[PDB]
Amino acid sequence: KIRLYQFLLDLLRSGDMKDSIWWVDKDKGTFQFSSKHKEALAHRWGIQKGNRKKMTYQKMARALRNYGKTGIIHKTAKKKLTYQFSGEVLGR
DNA sequence: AATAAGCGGAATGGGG
DNA sequence: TCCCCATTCCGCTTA
Repeated sequence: KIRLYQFLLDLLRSGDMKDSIWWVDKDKGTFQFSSKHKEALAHRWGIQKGNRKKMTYQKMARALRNYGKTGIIHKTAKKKLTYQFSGEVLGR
């Protein structure tokens, strides 16, 4: 099954949900979710995974928090809804 | 207060 | 057995 970080990177590459997620500084790998439209993207993640319950942005962000220890995705300090993929994730 | 977001331990569920 | 990769629950803190 697709991993969360790959789902998000794929969305950014395809542009399919541009009103829910966007690059802030693509060369640095920083991206941000829409305050008003992030739930639609979270719903899509849960449906793609076949999860039992409806996915919420809060639960998806709880999964993102686990990537901070490994560095796969870091949450940008002093910003809201903003994250940064590692260089390794971006190298494909 | 109302609303949003951050934080994150812990329990539970996936698929090896 | 026991790690992977989340998901779900719960509740306190900060804005």
